[PDB]
Amino acid sequence: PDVYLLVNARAADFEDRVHSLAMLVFDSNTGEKVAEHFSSSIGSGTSTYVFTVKLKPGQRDFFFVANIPNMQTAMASIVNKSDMNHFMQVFRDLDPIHYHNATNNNGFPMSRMYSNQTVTIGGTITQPLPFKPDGENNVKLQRVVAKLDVNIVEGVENLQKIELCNANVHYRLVPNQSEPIQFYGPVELRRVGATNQWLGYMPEAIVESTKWWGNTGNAENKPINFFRLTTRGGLVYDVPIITHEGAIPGGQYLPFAKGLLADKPSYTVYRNRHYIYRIKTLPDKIEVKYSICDW
Repeated sequence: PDVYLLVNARAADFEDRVHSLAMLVFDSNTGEKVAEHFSSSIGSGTSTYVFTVKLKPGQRDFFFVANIPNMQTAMASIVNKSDMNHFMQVFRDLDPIHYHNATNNNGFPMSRMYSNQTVTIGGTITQPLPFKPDGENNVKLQRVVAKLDVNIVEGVENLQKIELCNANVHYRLVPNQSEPIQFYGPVELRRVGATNQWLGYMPEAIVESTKWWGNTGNAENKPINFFRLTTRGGLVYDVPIITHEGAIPGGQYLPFAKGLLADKPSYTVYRNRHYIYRIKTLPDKIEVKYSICDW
């Protein structure tokens, strides 16, 4: 007795485009592949896919992978759930252009997985049952990168350039449990037109919480991500990137971020989060305000 499922998927506008989407479904217990589907947009670029799939009922693990080169071919070498999990765990080198931007034809890798979903009997090919992953209405894809958003609220006349340093070389389609093994060279951020906003992107990067700025065991402070501001005077400022919700201990971002206080930050950069800096460039110093939010 079958199930017809209506799958609605979307990213959680080059940053939002989903050019291809693979769905692979496995029996949660046996690991058998029980359904798969591939979608692509000839163009110009959609952010959502809606489609119907037929499968047998039971307990199912759903895997969604977007914007992976030749994912359709890859699906044939994913025979069972064990293969599928290995595939999700691969360290993949981020396309060089993606530290700067997604493009019209090359979107950010995205994924999502939902385990042990109860798929019940029913639906028809014309009237399918809506797929409700973990009770939600939509499949919500997570980008594998974070967005770095640097805004010069004052003193942009003094700015020569901004670079993202120690970015992870690799992304992973499921969250990282270990620090990066390899690091990308410096990325000069891209100015949004003639505004005072600079952008870049980088893969998720785990940093052990036993480390802090100036105490990583590494002269370059790897694996801590930071951005470097260079002024026309040739002054340089390094701003470590952290993940911190709520009020900053001591009220000043830089001393906290630089590991100068008893409380140390988390330096992990998480996928699909938005790191926003508001910077004032004064003659002899900078001031930095910070927030982290969803993308």
